[PDB]
Amino acid sequence: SQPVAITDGIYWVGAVDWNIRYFHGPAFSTHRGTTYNAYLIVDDKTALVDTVYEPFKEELIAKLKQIKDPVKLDYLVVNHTESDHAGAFPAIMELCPDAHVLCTQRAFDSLKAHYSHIDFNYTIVKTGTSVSLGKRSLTFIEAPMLHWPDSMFTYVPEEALLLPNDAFGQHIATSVRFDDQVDAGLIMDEAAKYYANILMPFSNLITKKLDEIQKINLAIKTIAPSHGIIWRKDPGRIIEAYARWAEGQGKAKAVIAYDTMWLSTEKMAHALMDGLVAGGCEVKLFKLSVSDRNDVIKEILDARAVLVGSPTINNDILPVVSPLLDDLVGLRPKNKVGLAFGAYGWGGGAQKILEERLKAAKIELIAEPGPTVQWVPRGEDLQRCYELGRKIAARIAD
Amino acid sequence: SQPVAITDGIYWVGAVDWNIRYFHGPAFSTHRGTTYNAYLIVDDKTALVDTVYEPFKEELIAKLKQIKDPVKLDYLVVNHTESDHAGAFPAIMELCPDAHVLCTQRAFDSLKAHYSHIDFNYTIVKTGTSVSLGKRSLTFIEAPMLHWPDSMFTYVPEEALLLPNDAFGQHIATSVRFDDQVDAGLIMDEAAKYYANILMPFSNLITKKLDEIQKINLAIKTIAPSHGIIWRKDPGRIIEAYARWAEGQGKAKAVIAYDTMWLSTEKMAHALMDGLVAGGCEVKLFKLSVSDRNDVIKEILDARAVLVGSPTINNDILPVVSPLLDDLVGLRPKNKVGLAFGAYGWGGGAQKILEERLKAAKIELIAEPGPTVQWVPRGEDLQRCYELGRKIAARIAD
Ligand SMILES: Cc1cc2nc3c(=O)[nH]c(=O)nc-3n(C[C@H](O)[C@H](O)[C@H](O)COP(=O)(O)O)c2cc1C
Ligand SMILES: Cc1cc2nc3c(=O)[nH]c(=O)nc-3n(C[C@H](O)[C@H](O)[C@H](O)COP(=O)(O)O)c2cc1C
Ligand SMILES: [Zn+2]
Ligand SMILES: [Zn+2]
Ligand SMILES: [Zn+2]
Ligand SMILES: [Zn+2]
Ligand SMILES: [Zn+2]
Ligand SMILES: [Zn+2]
Ligand SMILES: [Zn+2]
Ligand SMILES: [Zn+2]
Repeated sequence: SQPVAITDGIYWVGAVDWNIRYFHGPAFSTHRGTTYNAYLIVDDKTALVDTVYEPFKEELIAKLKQIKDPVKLDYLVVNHTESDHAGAFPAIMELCPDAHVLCTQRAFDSLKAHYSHIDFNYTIVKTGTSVSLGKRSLTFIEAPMLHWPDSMFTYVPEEALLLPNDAFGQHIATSVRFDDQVDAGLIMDEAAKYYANILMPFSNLITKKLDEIQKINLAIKTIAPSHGIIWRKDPGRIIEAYARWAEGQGKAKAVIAYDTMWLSTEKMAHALMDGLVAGGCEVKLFKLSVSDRNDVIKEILDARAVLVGSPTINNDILPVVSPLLDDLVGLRPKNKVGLAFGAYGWGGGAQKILEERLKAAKIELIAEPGPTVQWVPRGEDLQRCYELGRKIAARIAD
Repeated sequence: SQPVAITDGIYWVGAVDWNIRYFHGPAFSTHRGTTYNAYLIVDDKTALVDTVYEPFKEELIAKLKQIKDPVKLDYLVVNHTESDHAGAFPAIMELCPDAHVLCTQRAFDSLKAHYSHIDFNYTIVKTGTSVSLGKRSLTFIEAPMLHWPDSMFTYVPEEALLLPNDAFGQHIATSVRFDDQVDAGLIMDEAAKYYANILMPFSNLITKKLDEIQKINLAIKTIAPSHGIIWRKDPGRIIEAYARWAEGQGKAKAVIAYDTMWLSTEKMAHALMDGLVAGGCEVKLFKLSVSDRNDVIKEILDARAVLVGSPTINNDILPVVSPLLDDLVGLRPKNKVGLAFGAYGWGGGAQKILEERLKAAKIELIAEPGPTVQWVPRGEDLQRCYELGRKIAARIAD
């Protein structure tokens, strides 16, 4: 209910969404909810950075009024037009029709598309343009595809405060607002789940953007994302983390995702695992119909190997395995080795689909025609799987 | 615990599985459990038709012993070798090593593969062969791919009793054993869910098999499947039902499955529905992340149209939609008209994948380049969808 000061004149005025469990419709699971962060910069001219998910507009406005009641608002920065950030746009614009919109070109187009019965003063911004608010100013950095075509970061030079919007965020609901009030390991784990399921496809753009910011030699003292905790005590950790994850070097770890109807594919999954562990590799084993797809993807971010298994039903793969595959193809895991495996009763069929989808995900198969068994595995079948796991381990080496 | 008499000398000695909720691993959902039916025919020579899911072997044996204890068993018929029917094979074989196995060739192969440290006296049966037990006898009917390559039905002429194994079964747990002790509508609905998720791919084989049984002019007074209730009062209903379902004529019904992240694809789904209802069609609308895939498939059995929608995320379809698509490709719905639809933000990508998978399922698209919208639908976009639903309705005619 109460706004939170990041520093004098700069306040957090977002909303905490405790009960949300799924974001992007079904796409992302938020075991602990999330927050919609919006920032108010007070000065000779006051600016509001981003808004809030429509169902929480009241909270935004209520918090704005607690800072100054007849909400002033000279500028309204729109870093991103998804809906969790621009949903309260109409309400804000209705509250301050004179507010001046600062956004990218693609942003402006999206804004007219999603709302379009709303007129407003504006100025298309580009990397480098800067508006003054008086004592402080806000300069912009375009971030195309750093999630969306309209993405962009807002920087406040006078404070060395970066407002990346989605980048560097984590989906987690807390009544506490800063990284120094939360467990280091838990918040970094949420940050990894976030990156892995949303930013993985743009890892190359992440490094480029990190370098650009590196060259310009931007002084970042605090990072305030649009979701989750604000990195005020140690922005370096999250920046180094993004660099490591975007580089994609990985860790001597392997993730095995699979499912079975009668356990054969499972026994193969187990043999593969034993080989991988014997080869000195950490293994995470996921039976898909009982695991969370987003938690599996999070593990794959650091993995150097991805093994996916499934029996064949009606000449196709088991439907529970489909989500993970179509999700990998779209997420485009970087620098990963893989293997497909599974049982069958007569003609087979799942192995081709598995390898097809794994290659479409640009995952290099450690073996054309991966392990396959008819009905049940026998001693040598499991031995071969064990050797294969040992082979993958040798390659993931480290 | 107690065996149940179907008629003197013929007993049900299966097991009821009340707490099972997922069969075939993740594949089939059993909201109300299931049963594993096994039958004991007592005569000069006693025969046991099928066994039970391994975890319930003790129930089988306990029931056998209540009929006659030293378990006699001269013949052991194995109509099907999946594990829910042949899992207690070892235990039975160890209880009566002299038991004579009567099965198909493919069955025999499967049996040696799944067990193979178990020897037994046997005789490969073919359609028409018949063994005598004394007063009664059992004749066999091969039923390749009527689920499995090894499938076959067992017929007892003296009683006009058919023991189809999986065919005509329903996954439902009850303490009551016969169709006349259960609600006609509820049991027929379970039977439909069963057929749609398992037998749909073999509808052509179903009618051929039904005709062969028709020509031979077999007298069927009772049908005892390997799962669910025994059709003792009205086998005709279930046989007529299978005929109608296998035919695939359908009903003037349309099923719309989809999901969204921000509601645009949903608004399209709605428009399409209004057109279909206006055109005099019954509609079932399923938001996939909140519906049971097996229940959706069940509705498609009767439907003449299948509309699938999805936005595009990372140039791909939404992962929750993948299961239904890979499941339709394998199930091969017969004589269905379809359409793919969905929103997108810039490049799109889901529409291609949807149409590709829909065609792979041999579902005739009522429009290559199905309804697609960028960002949000506008008045004419919804009008167009409405017209399309109107068009499909016209074709689904009736
Ligand atoms: C409903 C059902 C459908 C099946 N369809 C096929 C099929 O089209 N092709 C095949 O080669 N095997 C098929 N099978 C056999 C399985 O692939 C085989 O039993 C395998 O051993 C099971 O693997 P799992 O123990 O890892 O679950 C099918 C089995 C079931 C129960
Ligand atoms: C994480 C995320 C990833 C996206 N990826 C793409 C993409 O690759 N291509 C595209 O054309 N649109 C993409 N979009 C935009 C959606 O397809 C678009 O917003 C659509 O309107 C959402 O449909 P809906 O309202 O039915 O959920 C993406 C949106 C989100 C939130
Ligand atoms: Zn409050
Ligand atoms: Zn509201
Ligand atoms: Zn106007
Ligand atoms: Zn082990
Ligand atoms: Zn009992
Ligand atoms: Zn047991
Ligand atoms: Zn042995
Ligand atoms: Zn309506």
